[PDB]
Amino acid sequence: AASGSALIFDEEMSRYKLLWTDPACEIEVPERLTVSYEALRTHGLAQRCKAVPVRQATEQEILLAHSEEYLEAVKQTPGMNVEELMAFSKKYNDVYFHQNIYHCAKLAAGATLQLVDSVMKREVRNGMALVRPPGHHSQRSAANGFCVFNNVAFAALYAKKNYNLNRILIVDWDVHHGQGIQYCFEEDPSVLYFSWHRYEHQSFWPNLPESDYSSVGKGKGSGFNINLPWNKVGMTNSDYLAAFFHVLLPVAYEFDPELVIVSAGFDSAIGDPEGEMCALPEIFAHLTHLLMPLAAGKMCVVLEGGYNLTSLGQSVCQTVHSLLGDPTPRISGLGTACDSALESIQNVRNVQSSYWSSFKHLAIVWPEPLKRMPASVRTVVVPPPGVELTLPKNCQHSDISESTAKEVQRIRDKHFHDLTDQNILRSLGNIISVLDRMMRSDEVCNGCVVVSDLSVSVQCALQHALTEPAERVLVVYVGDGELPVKTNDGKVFLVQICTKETEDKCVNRLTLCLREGESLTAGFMQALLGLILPVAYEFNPALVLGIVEETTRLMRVWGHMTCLIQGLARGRMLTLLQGYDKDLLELTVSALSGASISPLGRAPKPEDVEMMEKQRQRLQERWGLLRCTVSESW
Ligand SMILES: [N][C][C][C][N][C][C][C][C][C][B+]([O])([O])[O]
Ligand SMILES: [K+]
Ligand SMILES: [K+]
Ligand SMILES: [Zn+2]
Repeated sequence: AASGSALIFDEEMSRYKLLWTDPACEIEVPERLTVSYEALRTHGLAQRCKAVPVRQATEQEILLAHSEEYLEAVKQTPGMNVEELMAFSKKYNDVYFHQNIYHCAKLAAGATLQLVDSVMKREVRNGMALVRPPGHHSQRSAANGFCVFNNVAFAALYAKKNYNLNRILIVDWDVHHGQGIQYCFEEDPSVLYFSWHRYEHQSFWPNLPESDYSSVGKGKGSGFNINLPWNKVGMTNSDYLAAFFHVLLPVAYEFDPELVIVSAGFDSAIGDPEGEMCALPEIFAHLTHLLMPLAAGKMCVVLEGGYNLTSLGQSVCQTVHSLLGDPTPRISGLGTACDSALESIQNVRNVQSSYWSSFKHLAIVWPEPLKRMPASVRTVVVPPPGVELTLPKNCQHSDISESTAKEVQRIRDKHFHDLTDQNILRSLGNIISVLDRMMRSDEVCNGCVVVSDLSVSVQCALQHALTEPAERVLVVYVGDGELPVKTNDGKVFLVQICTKETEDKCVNRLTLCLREGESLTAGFMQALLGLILPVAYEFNPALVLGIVEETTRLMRVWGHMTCLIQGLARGRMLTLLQGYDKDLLELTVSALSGASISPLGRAPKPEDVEMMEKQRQRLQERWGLLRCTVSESW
């Protein structure tokens, strides 16, 4: 029922700045705020987001994560001259104070709480706050690393108290370690904290042993703190997505959070002087997109770092774009993570194996991003004739025109001479016309068509896709038969989920024979996050073809599959379901349209996880993004 996204911002938070020479804080400028908000307005994104006003965080809220002694000291900074602010700032590590910074710090915190209440009251689906100062270095009795009050720490504690939540996920993709957040929830198993960060074997600020992968949390909350230390600069999109597919997402989906909060620092993006990483601004479109199936989309993005003003504006727009549900950009050039990334991926999964099921079995210029825009109508639905269905506001039906109708006639005489059934012939007329509207017309994004004959339906859908043209087509098929899909020219990759064990010799095919049982859904999510998504992302298809046979435990997982796989091919996925299932049809259309996805809530069987790692053994040499260990030098 929730809909819309909140952009919380105020130009007042850009009215404090550094007043003395200090190279350790020159980069933290108020223009960070003004540049990103105007980039949002230039690209029409701010106008599409509900503008919730900012608040001052009350004293009682500040005390949720900070001591009275520290709050009292900061409260005295508006009365200091610059000499007294200099002396106050040198008592902390890499942070300056301003006559207005206490004022803005309360606003940055209140803005985060305004976002939390807007999302938890269902007044919006999600949102982002553009705050300054940052927060994730702030500690209970200390300002640290440009941070005065831990904004993200407030949101989790605030959401814990006023909405009695049991599970909150904090994802810190800033290039720095959010040690303030880790310290505050170290023993809290209700707030699962994840942060990747430039570590460089503890030689990069803040130079803490606790920033390493060793720190899994303390006491009752052990295994609820996950650090992924980057030990080399120049991390790429492949490293960031390997981090998601093989660490964060497996843990995040077993945790099943009731709310997601993102410490969104964009100093991890290309060209940032502080992070010195190499991920493109488009990567945050996918980091955002891959998280939105969690907690029914309840996601609050809070700004932290990001200092290259061009790199910063581009990354902000890519995040709000995916927040609004716009199609994701195709990511080209994906491959294996570097050896150093694979080394830290390896170590985190090993130490976390005591706590998380998906691991237990182990025991400077760049191009400007292409324009992103929602389709005129996102999803087109073709139910059987005479079946009227209630459809969301961005979903239509079908009206085959003369030229499309002649194409099915040409196809019939060539490959289907005996095909006389006029019901199949209408399905092929729709398949072509919606594919025509998805690929070339750009007015439609995706679509879903109910079919009668599976064999004929797949050929026309796939063959008409390749000549339109579609450089690559990923085919995801839930069924047991064989399909008219040739997988040798490197143009097609086939994912098959079946009930019969089968051997695969082609390295462009991935068959998963998952054991039938209660285990089915937990094992499917592991193969989705750890095998299907990494391969599909490296493949970079131009189109996704979903096929479901009539012979039903797909209901639980098919929604997240449809939502997550829409990160590929700019979200242009056409689904063919054999036979009419009102619930199944309404589920895919709901997921294809960009609606909220209902959550899941065990652990899989070793018979299945072994089948999956053998698939990984068989394919990771070709598809390096599958790798979760360092390759062995011969
Ligand atoms: N170029 C010199 C900066 C060095 N001082 C530490 C940076 C703290 C980072 C804060 B944040 O990016 O997490 O917001
Ligand atoms: K981080
Ligand atoms: K924790
Ligand atoms: Zn940072």
